[PDB]
Amino acid sequence: MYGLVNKAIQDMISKHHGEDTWEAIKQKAGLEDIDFFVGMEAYSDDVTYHLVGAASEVLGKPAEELLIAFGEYWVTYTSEEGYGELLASAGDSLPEFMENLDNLHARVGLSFPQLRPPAFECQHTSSKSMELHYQSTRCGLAPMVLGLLHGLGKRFQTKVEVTQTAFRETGEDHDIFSIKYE
Ligand code: HEM
Repeated sequence: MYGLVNKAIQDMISKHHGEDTWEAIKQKAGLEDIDFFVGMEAYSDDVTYHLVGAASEVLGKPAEELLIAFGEYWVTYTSEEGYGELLASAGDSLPEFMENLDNLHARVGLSFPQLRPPAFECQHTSSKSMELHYQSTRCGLAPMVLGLLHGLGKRFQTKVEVTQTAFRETGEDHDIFSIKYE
């Protein structure tokens, strides 16, 4: 994943737990070499998985819990770190934003050549609910999607309830979330 993702994880941890904790995580993750992350540079996906595993051990939180928190954080981090207009352009309500997500990542992918974005498809079931299909080249990031959706709820001052109804882990084709919103 691009350095931007790893910087945001670093930022989230460093802000909540301080630099010493960050340095321990960095060390345990096997990254003491890397002096800083470069936002627009591509890293091995392993860098991100190791950082998360190491943060889990050092902080004593399951990795999935940290992914949820990171998902929520990302919505705020991107708005403040160069992508606030891009976010605004993706809509002014939760359901519209989710319809625009693939288009938003298409736009991101202009600037980030090697992007491997997720694919999201919405099947609306009412004016207050939708099924969200999430497909990815990567494993284990469904909890991050959960936090993202909650971050977007906060963004749009909209109450949202998100329940995953299909899990790749149980052998399903892809993750599916049932979403209800104000
Ligand atoms: C303007 C705001 C955003 C920017 C700049 C951005 C950019 C990125 C970047 C660089 C990656 C890494 C992919 C790679 O390195 O190949 C990524 C991944 C991801 N993004 Fe976005 N993103 C934004 C908003 C969102 C939002 C709002 C969501 C909410 C659903 C989202 C969902 C995801 C997920 C689930 C991944 C994990 C990659 C995967 O599943 O394969 N992104 N995004």
